[PDB]
Amino acid sequence: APAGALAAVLKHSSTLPPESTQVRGYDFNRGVNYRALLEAFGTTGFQATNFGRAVQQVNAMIEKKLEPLTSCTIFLGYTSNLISSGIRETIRYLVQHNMVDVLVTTAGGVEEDLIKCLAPTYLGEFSLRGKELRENGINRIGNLLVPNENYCKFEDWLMPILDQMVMEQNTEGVKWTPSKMIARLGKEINNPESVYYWAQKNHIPVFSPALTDGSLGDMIFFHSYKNPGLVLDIVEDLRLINTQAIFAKCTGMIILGGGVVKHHIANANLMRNGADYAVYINTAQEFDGSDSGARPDEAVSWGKIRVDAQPVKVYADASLVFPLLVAETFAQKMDAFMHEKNED
Amino acid sequence: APAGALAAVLKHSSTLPPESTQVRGYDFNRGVNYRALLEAFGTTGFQATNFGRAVQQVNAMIEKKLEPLTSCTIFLGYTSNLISSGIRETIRYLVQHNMVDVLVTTAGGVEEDLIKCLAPTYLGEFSLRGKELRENGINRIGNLLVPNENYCKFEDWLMPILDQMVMEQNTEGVKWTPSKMIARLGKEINNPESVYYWAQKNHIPVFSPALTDGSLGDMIFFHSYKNPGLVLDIVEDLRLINTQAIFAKCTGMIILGGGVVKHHIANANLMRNGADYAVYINTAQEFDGSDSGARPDEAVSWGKIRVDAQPVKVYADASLVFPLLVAETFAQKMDAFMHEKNED
Amino acid sequence: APAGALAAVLKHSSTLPPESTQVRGYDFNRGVNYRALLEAFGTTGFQATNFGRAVQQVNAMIEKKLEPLTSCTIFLGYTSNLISSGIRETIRYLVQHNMVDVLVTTAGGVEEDLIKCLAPTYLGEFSLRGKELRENGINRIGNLLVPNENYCKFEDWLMPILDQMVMEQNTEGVKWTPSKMIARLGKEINNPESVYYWAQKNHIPVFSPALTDGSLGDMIFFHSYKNPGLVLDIVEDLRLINTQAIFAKCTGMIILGGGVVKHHIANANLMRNGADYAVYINTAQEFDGSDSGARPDEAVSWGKIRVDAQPVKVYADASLVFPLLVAETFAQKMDAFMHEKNED
Amino acid sequence: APAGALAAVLKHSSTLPPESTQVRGYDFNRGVNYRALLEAFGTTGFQATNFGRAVQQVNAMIEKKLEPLTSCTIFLGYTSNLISSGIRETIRYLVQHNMVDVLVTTAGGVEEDLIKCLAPTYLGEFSLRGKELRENGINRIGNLLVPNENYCKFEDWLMPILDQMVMEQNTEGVKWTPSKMIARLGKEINNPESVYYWAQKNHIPVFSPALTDGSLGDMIFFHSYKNPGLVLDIVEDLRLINTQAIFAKCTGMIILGGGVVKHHIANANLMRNGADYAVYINTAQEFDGSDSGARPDEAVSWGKIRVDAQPVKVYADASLVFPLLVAETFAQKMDAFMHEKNED
Ligand SMILES: NC(=O)c1ccc[n+]([C@@H]2O[C@H](COP(=O)([O-])OP(=O)(O)OC[C@H]3O[C@@H](n4cnc5c(N)ncnc54)[C@H](O)[C@@H]3O)[C@@H](O)[C@H]2O)c1
Ligand SMILES: NC(=O)c1ccc[n+]([C@@H]2O[C@H](COP(=O)([O-])OP(=O)(O)OC[C@H]3O[C@@H](n4cnc5c(N)ncnc54)[C@H](O)[C@@H]3O)[C@@H](O)[C@H]2O)c1
Ligand SMILES: NC(=O)c1ccc[n+]([C@@H]2O[C@H](COP(=O)([O-])OP(=O)(O)OC[C@H]3O[C@@H](n4cnc5c(N)ncnc54)[C@H](O)[C@@H]3O)[C@@H](O)[C@H]2O)c1
Ligand SMILES: NC(=O)c1ccc[n+]([C@@H]2O[C@H](COP(=O)([O-])OP(=O)(O)OC[C@H]3O[C@@H](n4cnc5c(N)ncnc54)[C@H](O)[C@@H]3O)[C@@H](O)[C@H]2O)c1
Repeated sequence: APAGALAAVLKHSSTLPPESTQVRGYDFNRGVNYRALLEAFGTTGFQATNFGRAVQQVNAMIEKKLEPLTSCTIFLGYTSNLISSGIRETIRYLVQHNMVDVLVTTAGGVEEDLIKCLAPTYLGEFSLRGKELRENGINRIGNLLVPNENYCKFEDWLMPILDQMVMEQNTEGVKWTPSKMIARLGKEINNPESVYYWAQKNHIPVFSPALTDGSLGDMIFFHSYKNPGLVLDIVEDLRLINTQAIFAKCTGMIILGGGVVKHHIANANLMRNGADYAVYINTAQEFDGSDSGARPDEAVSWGKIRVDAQPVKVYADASLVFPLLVAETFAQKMDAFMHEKNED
Repeated sequence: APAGALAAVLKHSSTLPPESTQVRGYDFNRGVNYRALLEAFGTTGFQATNFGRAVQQVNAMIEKKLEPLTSCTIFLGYTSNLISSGIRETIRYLVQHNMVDVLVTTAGGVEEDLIKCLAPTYLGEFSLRGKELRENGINRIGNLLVPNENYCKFEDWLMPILDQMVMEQNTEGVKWTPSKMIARLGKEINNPESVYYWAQKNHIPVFSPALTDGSLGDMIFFHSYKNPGLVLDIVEDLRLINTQAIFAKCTGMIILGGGVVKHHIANANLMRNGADYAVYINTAQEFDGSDSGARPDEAVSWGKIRVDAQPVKVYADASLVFPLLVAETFAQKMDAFMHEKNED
Repeated sequence: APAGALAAVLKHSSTLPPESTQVRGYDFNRGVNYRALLEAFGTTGFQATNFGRAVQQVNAMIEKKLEPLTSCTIFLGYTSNLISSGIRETIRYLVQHNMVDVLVTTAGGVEEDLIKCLAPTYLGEFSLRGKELRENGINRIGNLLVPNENYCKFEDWLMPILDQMVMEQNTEGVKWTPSKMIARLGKEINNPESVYYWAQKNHIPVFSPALTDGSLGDMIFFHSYKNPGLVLDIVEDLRLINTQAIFAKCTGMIILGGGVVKHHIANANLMRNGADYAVYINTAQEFDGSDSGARPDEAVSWGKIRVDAQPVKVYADASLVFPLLVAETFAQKMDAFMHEKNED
Repeated sequence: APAGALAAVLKHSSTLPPESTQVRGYDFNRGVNYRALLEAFGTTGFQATNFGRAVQQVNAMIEKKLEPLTSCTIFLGYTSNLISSGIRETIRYLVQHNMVDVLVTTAGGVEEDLIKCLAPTYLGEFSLRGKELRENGINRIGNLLVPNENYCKFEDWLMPILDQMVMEQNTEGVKWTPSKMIARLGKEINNPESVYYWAQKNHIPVFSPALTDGSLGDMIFFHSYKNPGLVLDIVEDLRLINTQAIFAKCTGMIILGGGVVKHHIANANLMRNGADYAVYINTAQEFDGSDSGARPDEAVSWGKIRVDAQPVKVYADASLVFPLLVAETFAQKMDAFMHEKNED
């Protein structure tokens, strides 16, 4: 056998350092111990390991937070479609129990939470044809379906509130911004199944710079014809979110998906020289030079994440991962949260 | 041989209809005929075919447009990172020659165009480490590098303009919105290498609902301390873009990337019951239920694209595809555009 | 407000049919009921729903199978890297308990199972640099590390077996094929942590057409110098796998990843006019025209999946999903499997 | 304005080194200079830059090669679907002009080249439904269509050759392997539109370890019933490809797609301690720990690519990129290749 070929393939190696963790997956011969099965992800490799790490990093934020400012200001960001999904329940739970501090989502993430209190979203298929669906008035979101009548009901619900908002603006001197509007819609919906009803109740601000990009915008638009004048200033909202990071004793970022939501939270944290913790769960890739697909390490170069931080990105659809992440972090600490509220 | 196995594999088929196009790639034995090579993409299959179709659909918008309203209002949308890239040149060219009608980009897409007139962006590597880059003040965007001193120069340039903007607001009664601001920055830069200098010159509105999500926002934020009061209303901008679609004789959508940009243009077109043409070039996928990754057919179900339209999505990085698309469409019709301006 | 704009956005819709399932996510207010949490995935949307469906379809195969042929011949296919990961444990479990009938993996999927009995694989990072790793003799697989000394130990272990294999070929008249070789390596390893030790014990054939593409191949190659003559015929293996599908009373396909593995199983099932069940968990996409990324519906057009079947593809990294899928299917039916073996 | 916020955002940076290349895209004001437009990709950023680099690295292999061994042994690997596409023409061109040295493709990549000489492949749509297509006997490959009658014609063509192959094996003592078989099919087809007709003519070996995974396999399978005995040994083929790398004065790897093809070529090059050049064009991603999606740097850690080499991966669909890459490399050097053949 050729010497050079042998030497290249049979290259010797020393042993790995003692601290080295072995790849080992869950052993079903033990039966189904879910907690152990979930912890086993950490040593399974690839994204499972990243999920194992995410759990560890979210638990660090929490522990830190449990040490009105708190010991750690957690920013929760999520894309609109995630509110279209069942993750709406997951998010509402965190908000309901005051487990997070700031929320940021896109227009869809706001409106669809309120509309779900008016009518449901249904399961459909990615393959459903647009033409046939349009002829029936059915809007498709992935493999989900939103009957257009939901938006017609949304209008009936929203319009009178918009009458009042423009009224307050012009007589009571109210300066509306996306966050202020969202807090108002949340109080109006007055439904415990709503994320914004709880955010409003627990004084958790919700930022959404492009609140006009969706149904709410459609309604504001049509309403402006009979009632012009409504102003939504995004500048004051910039101030609000930014000072939230600046005056934080410590920060953690939990971001599902990318886009404006991901960037907005990271930019707020740049104001304090970087977030202390960061866990992302998104499907975007770096190859196209996009922000959405950028690895956390890129954020480090900008100063958005502390150089000493240990950000974690799980490359996966958050509809499958977020509830598992919550099961092993926030849901395990319920009693701990209640404790700080003097309820346990 | 088993009868059932044979029947299943050797299933007979009739011939395909006459109109059937054969898969055939460019034959280099002809030498390098670029135009023929590019047209050959249409019969190459996969995304090449989609590129072939995109060329056909963009040429349809144009031809239609060449029949102040025009015969076809073209909406050009692109993500921020694409302005970070060399596609800035491509986009400026279209805008400079009044080849498109409405532009929509995110905060980064605005600011980075102006900053590139102050200092350049450099080539780097995706692999460059955040820590080391941060210690040197270098911001990483994909495999591109933006020295932080660019932003320090941006501040020096921008601040005095912001002084004037708040001044005009409070004495001249100016109501600022993202589009109005962008048009002003474009006039101020006063540089032919700028996309917004030309947009401003050719009266092409630029919408960006979340203009606060970036450096401009950073600057507005800091500036608000010495000079509070600046208001950026996104509502009037909703009206402007929406009526652009509503009063269009016909519309075409050319969108690079996804996010707010993609959704905002499609929602404006919903106002007229759908765009007549739509060509997208983005890397997003549908599996996660995201808007960005949604196939054009999903837009059809919403009414954003006409049922009779023939939208085309090229799954590719637009930095590699957009200049080819422009070479075969807009760039081939230069004389035709000049003609309508009475210059040829 | 413009009539046409209103009509387009406020389009009425009838209600969805009664059979319509509402999107609803798990409610953590119930505490952490893992089983309920996992079932809730079905109504969460996007890939979670696809996971919910996958569970249903894998449970259908099983139930059917529990009605030497069995009532349903299950083909389990997986890529090499999945054996590098902790999914090696998951796969061994299924094989150990005779829960599946045919296995198909690539060269890496075979060799790395045996080597893990000689030395472990470690956790590393995707970011680890090739140069530095090579200078230390460490091979990188994703965020996993395989010290090259593992392969040096592999050689010491394998060589004497190869001496015997060529010997048997030439004196005992043995006709070697990948499956026969794999069964032999499995008996030789004689370790209960091995997938192939169990496959061999439970008479579960393992197909791997390109068994030469890896370390085993490296070793066969070097060994052929001192001992030429070894022949690995892939034709007889084609016959074996094909008749497995042809003479099956019913078939189900569980495929993790794509490539040869995915195609080989689907082609075997074409021999019986299609698989009755098919569940895939892979990250590939259709846009590039690849087999790996092809949706199950494409397989239907070929006759690889029955038109009446209900294939399910979960777009996700199987290291995170496969153990959950096993927890809710095979692991829930342990007693049922033991029953058919007259052990419960 | 908060001092800490200012300092974090307005962090100063020194200038980048002189050797720093500025991001600048093609300027269409110059008109359409295709060559310049293509070179401009190098400074456009993201994958365009990677394409610019790919061109540079493929031109380096060539130049080196132009200095029966040659000064650089180029391995060309491509997935099956790429032969289904128009890239079949591109590949045949390189092979026809003896521009590459070794080819490696999967079963589909072999058979579909031959079948295209019997009947064409057509353009279809990714959206075409499997059921309806199956009822008509039409096989779908991405947005391409292969009427099943093509395979029925394939059988008529192939069978008599298989009769002869088994005959030669048993009387003439021929030891068949995938490469030997492919060379024979190539001579039999006797058509200049065929990749394998030319490979056979120019003595360019074609490796395909899993040649049984497709139609050829289907035919071998059925044929084995009337004529059993055919043996396809993959071991000798391992030797052939491996020594090709071992005895090369220098090597370059051009790989389209991933899977067995990509790994097989890289493993052959490990035998000489690594390839000197490597250019990949594939859509796979690293997150799932797959080989296909592994960055070239991972190959460096294994010793498959020389530490001093400069591998390049273009993240894109090769149907759109490969013809451009060929236009700027091989096609520009036609006269140079003819020269070494004493024809110019
Ligand atoms: N339901 C909807 O999708 C909906 C409804 C109304 C309006 N809109 C508008 O669309 C625009 C764009 O939407 P967006 O900014 O929320 O993001 P998006 O939906 O466009 O997604 C941005 C990125 O987030 C990631 N992502 C999405 N879903 C994910 C998931 N399930 N798991 C992991 N990663 C995921 C993807 O990588 C994607 O590239 C917004 O302005 C929004 O208001 C969307
Ligand atoms: N240069 C930057 O990336 C930059 C700079 C400053 C601020 N920001 C902010 O980041 C936020 C998100 O950025 P965004 O909304 O512009 O989008 P994004 O960069 O987050 O990308 C959204 C989607 O567009 C697609 N995409 C991106 N590049 C593409 C390309 N090269 N070719 C084809 N498809 C492509 C991807 O699929 C991605 O999922 C914005 O609010 C923005 O202002 C970004
Ligand atoms: N550990 C290794 O990666 C390894 C080791 C030795 C040899 N090899 C060789 O590499 C060649 C290619 O490997 P392969 O055919 O096994 O496939 P691959 O690893 O190249 O992957 C093929 C496709 O499977 C999918 N996939 C991979 N991991 C997945 C996961 N974690 N979850 C969901 N989907 C996933 C991806 O979509 C990918 O496009 C083979 O011939 C093999 O023997 C690989
Ligand atoms: N036409 C076909 O697809 C076809 C036909 C018959 C048999 N098969 C069989 O399918 C099995 C798998 O096919 P394969 O190994 O050739 O690979 P594949 O088609 O499964 O693809 C493997 C990886 O290559 C990449 N890839 C594919 N097309 C690409 C492109 N257009 N541009 C850039 N990257 C691309 C993808 O990332 C994919 O993950 C093989 O054994 C093969 O014989 C395929």
